[PDB]
Amino acid sequence: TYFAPNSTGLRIQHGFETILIQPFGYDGFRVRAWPFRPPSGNEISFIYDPPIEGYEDTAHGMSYDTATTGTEPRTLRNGNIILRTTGWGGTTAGYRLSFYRVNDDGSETLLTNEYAPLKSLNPRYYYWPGPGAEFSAEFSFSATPDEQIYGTGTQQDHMINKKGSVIDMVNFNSYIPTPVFMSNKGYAFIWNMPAEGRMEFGTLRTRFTAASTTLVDYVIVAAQPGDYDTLQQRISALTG
Amino acid sequence: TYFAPNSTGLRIQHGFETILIQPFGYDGFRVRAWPFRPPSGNEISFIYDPPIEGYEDTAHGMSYDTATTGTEPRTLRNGNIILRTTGWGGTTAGYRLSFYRVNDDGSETLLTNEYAPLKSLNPRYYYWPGPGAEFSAEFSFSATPDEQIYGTGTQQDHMINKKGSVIDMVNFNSYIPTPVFMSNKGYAFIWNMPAEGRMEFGTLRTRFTAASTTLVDYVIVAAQPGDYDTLQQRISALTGRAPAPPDFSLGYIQSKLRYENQTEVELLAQNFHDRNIPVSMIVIDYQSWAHQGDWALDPRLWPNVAQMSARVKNLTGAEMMASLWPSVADDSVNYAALQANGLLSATRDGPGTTDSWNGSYIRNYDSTNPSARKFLWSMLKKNYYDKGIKNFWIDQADGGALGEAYENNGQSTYIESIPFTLPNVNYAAGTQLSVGKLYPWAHQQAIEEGFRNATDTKEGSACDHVSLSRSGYIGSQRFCSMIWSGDTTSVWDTLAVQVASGLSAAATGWGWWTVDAGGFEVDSTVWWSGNIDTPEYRELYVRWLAWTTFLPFMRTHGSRTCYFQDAYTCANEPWSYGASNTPIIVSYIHLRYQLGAYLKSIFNQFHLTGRSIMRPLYMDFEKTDPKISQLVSSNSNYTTQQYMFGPRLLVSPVTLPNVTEWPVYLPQTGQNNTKPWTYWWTNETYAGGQVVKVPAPLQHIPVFHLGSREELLSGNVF
Ligand SMILES: *[C@@H]1O[C@H](CO)[C@@H](O[C@@H]2O[C@H](CO)[C@@H](O[C@@H]3O[C@H](CO[C@H]4O[C@H](CO[C@H]5O[C@H](CO)[C@@H](O)[C@H](O)[C@@H]5O[C@H]5O[C@H](CO)[C@@H](O)[C@H](O)[C@@H]5O)[C@@H](O)[C@H](O[C@H]5O[C@H](CO)[C@@H](O)[C@H](O)[C@@H]5O)[C@@H]4O)[C@@H](O)[C@H](O[C@H]4O[C@H](CO)[C@@H](O)[C@H](O)[C@@H]4O[C@H]4O[C@H](CO)[C@@H](O)[C@H](O)[C@@H]4O[C@H]4O[C@H](CO)[C@@H](O)[C@H](O)[C@@H]4O)[C@@H]3O)[C@H](O)[C@H]2NC(C)=O)[C@H](O)[C@H]1NC(C)=O
Ligand SMILES: *[C@@H]1O[C@H](CO)[C@@H](O[C@@H]2O[C@H](CO)[C@@H](O[C@@H]3O[C@H](CO[C@H]4O[C@H](CO[C@H]5O[C@H](CO)[C@@H](O)[C@H](O)[C@@H]5O[C@H]5O[C@H](CO)[C@@H](O)[C@H](O)[C@@H]5O)[C@@H](O)[C@H](O[C@H]5O[C@H](CO)[C@@H](O)[C@H](O)[C@@H]5O)[C@@H]4O)[C@@H](O)[C@H](O[C@H]4O[C@H](CO)[C@@H](O)[C@H](O)[C@@H]4O[C@H]4O[C@H](CO)[C@@H](O)[C@H](O)[C@@H]4O[C@H]4O[C@H](CO)[C@@H](O)[C@H](O)[C@@H]4O)[C@@H]3O)[C@H](O)[C@H]2NC(C)=O)[C@H](O)[C@H]1NC(C)=O
Ligand SMILES: *[C@@H]1O[C@H](CO)[C@@H](O[C@@H]2O[C@H](CO)[C@@H](O[C@@H]3O[C@H](CO[C@H]4O[C@H](CO[C@H]5O[C@H](CO)[C@@H](O)[C@H](O)[C@@H]5O)[C@@H](O)[C@H](O[C@H]5O[C@H](CO)[C@@H](O)[C@H](O)[C@@H]5O)[C@@H]4O)[C@@H](O)[C@H](O[C@H]4O[C@H](CO)[C@@H](O)[C@H](O)[C@@H]4O[C@H]4O[C@H](CO)[C@@H](O)[C@H](O)[C@@H]4O[C@H]4O[C@H](CO)[C@@H](O)[C@H](O)[C@@H]4O)[C@@H]3O)[C@H](O)[C@H]2NC(C)=O)[C@H](O)[C@H]1NC(C)=O
Ligand SMILES: *[C@@H]1O[C@H](CO)[C@@H](O[C@@H]2O[C@H](CO)[C@@H](O[C@@H]3O[C@H](CO[C@H]4O[C@H](CO)[C@@H](O)[C@H](O)[C@@H]4O)[C@@H](O)[C@H](O[C@H]4O[C@H](CO)[C@@H](O)[C@H](O)[C@@H]4O[C@H]4O[C@H](CO)[C@@H](O)[C@H](O)[C@@H]4O)[C@@H]3O)[C@H](O)[C@H]2NC(C)=O)[C@H](O)[C@H]1NC(C)=O
Ligand SMILES: OC[C@H]1O[C@@H](O[C@H]2[C@@H](OC[C@H]3O[C@@H](O[C@H]4[C@H](O)[C@@H](O)[C@H](O)O[C@@H]4CO)[C@H](O)[C@@H](O)[C@@H]3O[C@@H]3O[C@H](CO)[C@@H](O)[C@H](O)[C@H]3O)OC[C@@H](O)[C@@H]2O)[C@H](O)[C@@H](O)[C@H]1O
Ligand SMILES: OC[C@H]1O[C@@H](O[C@H]2[C@H](O)[C@@H](O)[C@H](O[C@H]3[C@H](O)[C@@H](O)[C@H](O)O[C@@H]3CO)O[C@@H]2CO[C@H]2OC[C@@H](O)[C@H](O)[C@H]2O)[C@H](O)[C@@H](O)[C@@H]1O
Ligand SMILES: *[C@@H]1O[C@H](CO)[C@@H](O)[C@H](O)[C@H]1NC(C)=O
Ligand SMILES: *[C@@H]1O[C@H](CO)[C@@H](O)[C@H](O)[C@H]1NC(C)=O
Ligand SMILES: *[C@@H]1O[C@H](CO)[C@@H](O)[C@H](O)[C@H]1NC(C)=O
Ligand SMILES: *[C@@H]1O[C@H](CO)[C@@H](O)[C@H](O)[C@H]1NC(C)=O
Ligand SMILES: *[C@@H]1O[C@H](CO)[C@@H](O)[C@H](O)[C@H]1NC(C)=O
Ligand SMILES: O[C@@H]1[C@@H](O)[C@@H](O)OC[C@H]1O
Repeated sequence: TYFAPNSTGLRIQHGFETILIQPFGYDGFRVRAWPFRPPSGNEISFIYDPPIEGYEDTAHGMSYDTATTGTEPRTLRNGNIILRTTGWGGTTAGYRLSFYRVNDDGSETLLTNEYAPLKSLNPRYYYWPGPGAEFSAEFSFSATPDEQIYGTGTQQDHMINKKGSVIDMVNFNSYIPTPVFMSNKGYAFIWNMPAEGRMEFGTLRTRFTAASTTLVDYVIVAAQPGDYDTLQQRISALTG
Repeated sequence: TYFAPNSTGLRIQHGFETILIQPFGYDGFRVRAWPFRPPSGNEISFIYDPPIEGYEDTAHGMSYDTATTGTEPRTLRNGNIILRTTGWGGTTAGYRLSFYRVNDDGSETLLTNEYAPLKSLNPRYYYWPGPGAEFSAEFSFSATPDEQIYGTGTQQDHMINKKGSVIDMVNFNSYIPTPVFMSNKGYAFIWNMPAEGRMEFGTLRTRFTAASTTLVDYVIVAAQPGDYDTLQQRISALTGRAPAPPDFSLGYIQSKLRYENQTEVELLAQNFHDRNIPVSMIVIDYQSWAHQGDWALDPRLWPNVAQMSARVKNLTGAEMMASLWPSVADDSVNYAALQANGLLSATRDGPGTTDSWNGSYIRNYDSTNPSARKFLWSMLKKNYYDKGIKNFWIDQADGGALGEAYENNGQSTYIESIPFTLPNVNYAAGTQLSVGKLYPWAHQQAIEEGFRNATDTKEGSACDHVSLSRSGYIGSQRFCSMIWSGDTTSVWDTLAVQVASGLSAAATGWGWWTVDAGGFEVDSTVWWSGNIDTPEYRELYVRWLAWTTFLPFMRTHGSRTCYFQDAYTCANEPWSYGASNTPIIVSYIHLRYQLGAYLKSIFNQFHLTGRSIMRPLYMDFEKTDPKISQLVSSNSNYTTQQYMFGPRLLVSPVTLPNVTEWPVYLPQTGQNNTKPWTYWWTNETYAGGQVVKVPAPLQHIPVFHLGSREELLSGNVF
């Protein structure tokens, strides 16, 4: 009785950047974005395709069902997670991402969306520091002051709630920063990137950065609140 | 009886860098090298695998037979070229490359090796400027002081020997640097790289650089000395064999800046018809659109273009050509769609504008984006091809900026002279520094794909239509596309320098080359420059127009000035240069059509073997005439301003005013007991190996011919 998806993925052409959102595993979406040049195909990934456990029969790859330029809003549902493409500001469009969970009582809860209030930097920011095509990436997502962040690897901070902390993604003795975290809102998030960077768990914005990359890749999975054993069931099905 | 190779390739592991050397085509080796990270496989290559013609049955790919760390020397032979891996200094190893040719007499000759004397930088130098893995590359090869370099693309330098010159690989108006050259030592070299960089043809070292890349790739091919026709046969087999041109394109091409509305074009065809003067193609220049990026004629001045093209073909039978620029402005009807679908290049920060023109800042469309190439053809086929204009003038597509070596085009010369840095823009295939040299090549490809799609024809087969391009790159000869020398000044010195540019293009592999008859721009320091009403420029134009008769394509064009005007711009028609000059101009138009069999025959041999159409003197008389070797090294006027147009004609334009005698050097052919050179206008025969002063009135261009005239007019010359 699983709410299987009706689309293999959505590919948005937003100017020079392409965003490929695909249903991935149970109650999960996989988002990939790149400016100008398509993925080489030799990028390093830490997630399984298809997931170790999920609704799928075969791997997704780059497959998608619908292509748009993001002029109009769209909606895609997989399991209990729903994606809603929207505009920025008062506009009605479909180049901004937002993720909801369908609760047991029929209502919906906003897990997170791309941090794009009226006056703010682009939630998918690209910057070219070198003469080549490799770029640095800064992706921003909304957050609430009451949110709680669990995981993010190991660190001697004497805290299990990582909210309000910045975690640099550079390894050294006793410090293994890993961008895999659970939120008490009922969702988990995987920044599937091997590049060094930064984890910002701010009061109103969650931001991940990549020092140098050719492709941004993350996965978001939803679960009913308080049910952390399912979140870990989904994370392990994605990463091992 | 070809000396086939015994190994599919050698892969050397020299520290963190991998070098893959493979036999490639006849008498050729292909070398690829990369540090740390293996090739993505999506690098841009301009050579064919397998070569169009060679010993191979299938493509090589990354295949190799032997793997080593280069501790010991090895040897590999393919055809008459031999590779010998050696050490550096007195060491005995196998991580340095050296290339020899096996001569006919059994001996060997060193073509070149990696420049690695005892004290020197690494001949394969890598440098990482950014935080990522992309690197800059500097590859150095040995050279001798006596060496001669031919090719390297086009440039207004008045030289065919490029030795001692540095050639920057950045495109702008009249400057198409292309790293394909022949050496008089008997070898050719292709730097198969789309990145911007540098060509150093120094006294003792040849060096190529790449600003940003993930893989170095070059090909070296050997040939017996003096045998340049084989070198061009190998280069064309590696980078492309030209198609056969449509017969109409070999005629008289009328153009100017500019025919402004439809009725002016229709009266032009009426004039050719009423005067019974033949014309094969009528060209419409730029600024004929409503907005930059509309890619359609402005209906306010071209109301019914299907009727215009049909009327032109009804009066003269001529085809039509229209101009398009790669720039897109915000006022364009296509601007929103081009922006939304990511079909525009952009500077990597700021608004994204790449240059300016027509009082607006613009963005160039992305010719490297396949979707953008389709978008642009959908416009050209809708508004031109399906309306009788089936030939296209792809102007100002050098890449990066809008066709010039300065930014802020169209503005004051003071502002243009301010050293604003040329833009390292974002493309779909890379950046300007990493893949920029691809832009004009992919722009030609956009129309080639459209031409071949409409006619259901394969690339390389006979062309139905052509395109006129001002830039290109390695293997551009594979397209139904002709290159012209760009914006030149209408003075005497310019006419002399254009010859050497076309001869350098021939050594690069480009046969479809031409100029603007009479120059393009007015020289402000020469009062009569470009004035069709002054006798001074009338003399220059008739000399220039006569030369275009003996070029791969005869086309007149320019931005003239005048004392009397009856149109949007000053005229450039065969009857616009004085009553006394009209019969002179029309005679060369008729002579051009009389040479049709000769033209179609020599264009066919260029299609089969890469047989150069306009030929520098070293290709036919280096084996014979001993004095030609030095006349090329010194860049004498006898070799930079004379050439063989086909196998039988020897042409030498008059590049000075007020001249009735012209000194032409007739090369030696190998038979001292004969007089093989026949002057065209007097039918007098001369012996080879001397300079002769022939009668050169204003109506006669100095031209000699081998064999009988009636045979060369028949076409049976091969
Ligand atoms: C004391 O201090 C306190 C702070 O410490 C302070 O609290 C702050 O108060 C303000 C106002 O009270 C709060 O601001 C609001 O925040 C809301 C939540 O925002 C987030 O989530 C939404 C998505 O929300 C949808 O789904 C959830 C869950 O399912 C629902 O609960 C929601 O109702 C909503 O549902 C709709 O849309 C869904 C999807 O389409 C549908 O499924 C569903 O059916 C509903 O139609 C995100 O969009 C937000 O993202 C935005 O901001 C983030 C981060 O900044 C950006 O990253 C992102 O890009 C976006 O910009 C966000 O994540 C907002 O929903 C709420 O928005 C309303 O008002 C603002 C003006 O302030 C409007 O601009 C906005 O359009 C919203 O207006 C509509 O609804 C209002 C009333 O509800 C109507 O009056 C109005 O007409 C309009 O109607 C629209 O929808 C109607 C629904 O039917 C429809 O009828 C109409 O026709 C029309 O379309 C607002 O921003 C803020 O969060 C508090 N902060 C904190 C920390 O608590 C407090 O006020 C102080 N007290 C005092 C006395 O001073
Ligand atoms: C006036 O001013 C003039 C300048 O304006 C000035 O002229 C300069 O003079 C000097 C000396 O006269 C010249 O220097 C020489 O250059 C030679 C050519 O160098 C290039 O090519 C070689 C490869 O050459 C091979 O193949 C060709 C063609 O097939 C043959 O002709 C060669 O003989 C040679 O063949 C051998 O090896 C082949 C492959 O294995 C075999 O197939 C073949 O059978 C042969 O065995 C390249 O290697 C060179 O590359 C090097 O330098 C470049 C550029 O700098 C680097 O990029 C690269 O990394 C290399 O470092 C180069 O491209 C050289 O061959 C010659 O070398 C000899 O002497 C030097 C010392 O100076 C030794 O270090 C070197 O090892 C050589 O020595 C051997 O041979 C000599 C005599 O021939 C012996 O005495 C010695 O024992 C040694 O013997 C070796 O081989 C013997 C062969 O049998 C063997 O018997 C022995 O057992 C032993 O193994 C030298 O460098 C220079 O070019 C002139 N410059 C100009 C512009 O002309 C002039 O002198 C001035 N006059 C006066 C009076 O002052
Ligand atoms: C950036 O680039 C853009 C383009 O890429 C640049 O834009 C262009 O600039 C060029 C010139 O710089 C312009 O050419 C001029 O265009 C005008 C306008 O022509 C049009 O509009 C006319 C009238 O329109 C009005 O009425 C109509 C009624 O329907 C109405 O709809 C409309 O709303 C408006 O109210 C039309 O009549 C005219 O159409 C006619 O001709 C067409 C041609 O074949 C034909 O199709 C039509 O059937 C119709 O017959 C057209 O749509 C032209 O007027 C102008 O031409 C004059 O000047 C040029 C020299 O520039 C000259 O060669 C011409 O002969 C002509 O000259 C007459 O008037 C002169 C007075 O100025 C006079 O001196 C001349 O003698 C001549 O007049 C008289 O005598 C002669 C002979 O004795 C006789 O032939 C005449 O009939 C007359 O009796 C140019 O073509 C482009 O239009 C313009 N393009 C765009 C899109 O804007 C831009 O400048 C650049 N910007 C920057 C910053 O660099
Ligand atoms: C679409 O395209 C067509 C074709 O180009 C175009 O038609 C033509 O426009 C041009 C330019 O506007 C016209 O040329 C002008 O005609 C006028 C008047 O010509 C008449 O009278 C003469 C007398 O002999 C007849 O021969 C002729 O047939 C006409 O009936 C001329 O006055 C114009 O010339 C002058 O100015 C020029 C500079 O712009 C000077 O170089 C030239 O010397 C002329 O100037 C001086 O002349 C006199 C000196 O003695 C004196 O009057 C002044 O000092 C003056 O400065 C020019 O020749 C041409 O006739 C049009 N042709 C046709 C068939 O109509 C359309 O207009 C165009 N449509 C568009 C753009 O919408
Ligand atoms: O560049 C804008 C700037 O031009 C100033 O002109 C200077 C410039 O001329 C180049 C220009 O010549 C046109 O022909 C002119 C000729 O220059 C004049 O001498 C003559 O009297 O008139 C003719 C035609 O009216 C050509 O038609 C133009 O193509 C050429 O311009 C170049 O245009 C190409 C594209 O077509 C573009 O890519 C180049 O960037 C551009 O330079 O240079 C020579 C100087 O002597 C001139 O002064 C002008 O004064 C100024 O107002 C401004 O318009
Ligand atoms: O020769 C050296 C000197 O030449 C100057 O040019 C002269 C020409 O020598 C002369 O042929 C020319 O003749 C024009 C005549 O002006 C015109 O009325 C007629 O219709 O056409 C004739 C041939 O085309 O005059 C020019 C002068 O040109 C201009 O600049 C000077 C100014 O005084 C005049 O009014 C202008 O026309 C060169 O100018 C000068 O640089 C040379 O050193
Ligand atoms: C799939 O379902 C979504 C609702 O979540 C709907 O918006 C979309 O149109 C549907 N697509 C198809 C092909 O049924
Ligand atoms: C191939 O021939 C070369 C000589 O050029 C020799 O060095 C090599 O050992 C040969 N390899 C094989 C497999 O015969
Ligand atoms: C072209 O059509 C015209 C009628 O407009 C006719 O008089 C003429 O004979 C035709 N010529 C050709 C070559 O078809
Ligand atoms: C050429 O491309 C068109 C689409 O633009 C396609 O329909 C057609 O099959 C292709 N081939 C030919 C011969 O038209
Ligand atoms: C030269 O010979 C050709 C024929 O080959 C002839 O047409 C021409 O008139 C001759 N020129 C003379 C006699 O000056
Ligand atoms: O041929 C010219 C071209 O080189 C450029 O200047 O655009 C205008 C054309 O007339």
